[PDB]
Amino acid sequence: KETVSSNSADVVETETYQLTPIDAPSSFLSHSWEQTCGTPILNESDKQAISFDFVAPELKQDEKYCFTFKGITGDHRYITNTTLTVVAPTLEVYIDHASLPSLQQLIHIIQAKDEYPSNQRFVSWKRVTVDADNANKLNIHTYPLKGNNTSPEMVAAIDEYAQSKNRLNIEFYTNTAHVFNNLPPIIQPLYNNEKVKISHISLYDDGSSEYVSLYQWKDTPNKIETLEGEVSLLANYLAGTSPDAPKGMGNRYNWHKLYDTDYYFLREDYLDVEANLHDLRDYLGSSAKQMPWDEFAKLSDSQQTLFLDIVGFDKEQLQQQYSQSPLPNFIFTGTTTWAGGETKEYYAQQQVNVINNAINETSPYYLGKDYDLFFKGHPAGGVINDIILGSFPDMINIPAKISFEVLMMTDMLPDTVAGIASSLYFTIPADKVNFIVFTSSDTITDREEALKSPLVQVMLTLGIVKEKDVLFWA
Ligand SMILES: [Ca+2]
Repeated sequence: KETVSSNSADVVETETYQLTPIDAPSSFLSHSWEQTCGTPILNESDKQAISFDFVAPELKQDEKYCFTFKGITGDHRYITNTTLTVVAPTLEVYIDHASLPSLQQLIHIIQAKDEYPSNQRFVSWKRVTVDADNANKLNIHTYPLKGNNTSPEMVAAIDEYAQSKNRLNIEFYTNTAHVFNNLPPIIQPLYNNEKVKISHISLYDDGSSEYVSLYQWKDTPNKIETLEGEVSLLANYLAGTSPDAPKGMGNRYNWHKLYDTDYYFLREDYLDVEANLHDLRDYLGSSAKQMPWDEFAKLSDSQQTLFLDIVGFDKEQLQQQYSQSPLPNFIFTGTTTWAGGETKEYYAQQQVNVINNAINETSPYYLGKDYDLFFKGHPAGGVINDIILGSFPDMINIPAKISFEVLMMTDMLPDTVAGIASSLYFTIPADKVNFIVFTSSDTITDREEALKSPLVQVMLTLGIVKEKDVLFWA
């Protein structure tokens, strides 16, 4: 009667792995450990041990070590084959000032803590706060940003961490639009150090901003040729052999030419539907990826609870509120103020008028059916929020501290969304966008100027809205 068990594991340099039989009895007529590959490391005494410690050495490169345990009872032979790979430590570095990249990164961290329990994480987020308990649960050390970008504090901490290791891999996670502001200050002083490798870069769209920039860039003559030409410009800048850096797209969409890089697109299909971006689609190739929305649902219940706790979203309360009335649910997107020099009771009153129109059956912009009212005012809306809320007794408030990206990622979008237009709509599925309202600004003074604005043009191309869905409110 024969049993063979096999397994494999990565062991970080200087850490310990206990070699042991897999699912075997605790005693044997005879037994032995053998090493079958890798630099000899097995102690003589351990050959007759049942379990013993493998302490990963510090090496010039990764190396696998194979061990076989053979154990014999009177009716059964047990074999365990364990292959251990000694690997460099990995430092994960997270830098973001916006919401969506930080939220995506947080999900990744929750996953990676379980899959890679030895990895240290350095985190600089502006809009996501991790308290001490959660930071320790996730092996996070937090560092401030300098304004919106990488701080000297973080640069120094990374330098010190690297100096402390025999070898090191660094993974970067940051936002696409400002990757050039965030990563070179870390890469440059490390560049000359052969023991430090940038093993991966994950870039995440912040929101509509990357799409406005692509829209404004798509008709640039010779744009891919210029992009190609600036690879060396980026490279020499990182290498410290030139003080000159690429400007524009060349410092954003060339990273995959130099490092293993993923670009997570909020709307990757923009690269398909906009014909003048087919050349960028081709240039990015497999490095362009679709940002996922369902990873939260694939987390465990406790992992989900941790996420929700960190972002401060009482999901169950909102689900209860959605279910209070059996009517489908409508979220009105509120704003603070706009142009006109107006009083605050006007900006609130105008928003009240929009909502009134939405729920008025005789209005041409009627939502279409009876909905329960919900309100998401601007995080700094203040008494405007209070005035608007007080005008609709049954309307349920959704705390402004709770970003719209959180709703989408936790599958908590309502049945329909409408109100004052902003970048949040870029994030919502088309069948859930009822209408968006533009107000007077420095650049928008009537409906026609709203429709021609870059943001709307991209949303029209992506089919998020149709022109009829775009309204103007002086
Ligand atoms: Ca309801």
